[PDB]
Amino acid sequence: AGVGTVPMTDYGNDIEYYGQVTIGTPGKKFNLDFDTGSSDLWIASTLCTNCGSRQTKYDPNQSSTYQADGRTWSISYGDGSSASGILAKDNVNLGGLLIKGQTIELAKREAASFASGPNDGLLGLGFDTITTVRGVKTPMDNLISQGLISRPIFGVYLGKAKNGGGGEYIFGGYDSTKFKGSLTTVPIDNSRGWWGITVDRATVGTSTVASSFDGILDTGTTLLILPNNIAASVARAYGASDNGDGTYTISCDTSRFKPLVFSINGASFQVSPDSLVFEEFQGQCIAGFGYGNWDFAIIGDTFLKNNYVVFNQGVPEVQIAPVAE
Repeated sequence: AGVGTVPMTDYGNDIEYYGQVTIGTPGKKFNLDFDTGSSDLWIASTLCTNCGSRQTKYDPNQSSTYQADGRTWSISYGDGSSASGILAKDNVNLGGLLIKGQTIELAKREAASFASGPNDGLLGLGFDTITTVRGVKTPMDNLISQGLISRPIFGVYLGKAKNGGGGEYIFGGYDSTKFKGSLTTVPIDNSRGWWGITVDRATVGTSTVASSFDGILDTGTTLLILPNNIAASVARAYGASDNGDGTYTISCDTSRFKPLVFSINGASFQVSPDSLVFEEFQGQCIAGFGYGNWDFAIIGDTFLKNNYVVFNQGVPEVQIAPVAE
């Protein structure tokens, strides 16, 4: 693979994708979740007392470049999952790019959801303003300052499970074989530490199910989470019923459904009919969209697996285009 290219592995039904990263000297390989919704880099360590037995754990004793740090960390995510531990410093190899002296966060405790998960930790790709510890430079920050990438960008391709899954992140560049047509530039609002964009409107067929609303591009989230009114308006278009827990039950037969189209900065981007179904359990299908108590939308995987995105932390901005297939 090229310099800065990190092949991804699709877990389950497009639930989440993870890439391998090498940490320490000589170093171990860890499967990390690439999350644009957060900005901390944490991993399971041999100091953890409730971590999954299947997770690969970082061992300070086995790295000659390990450097102790007297600070502790604690993080709580939206989905209720959590973890805490101590800070440390060591080298991180990202797709051949060797970040020296990256601040890493070793877990001493983690929620059961992580212990049972397929990954060994998270690689946060959000902005520096939301790192849990003040003064910590994110991996992207260091790739830039150490001259490991000439442009402050990363191209993201998330494959659909029905197409062999897969995925690919490219730091410092992007891959045009993954998308069709021209890229559309969309300004980013990073005031809250996330990759926030404005969606002009959403339509299903000839019906405008939503006018302009704000959202954030979150690879760390599976579903397309919309504000209450917007979700209800969308659900009515597909005749889906509210499950009461923030999800919808939708017909498993999407052959008759029309795509959910997002108008962003003048161009059209969609969530194909097949992406409208997230999971099928015993003949029952859960919709690819849900709802929460937020004034903004959380644009997760469902959308990203349909559109290639080039994240530019420098401007900041993003470039989007329909995936090729």
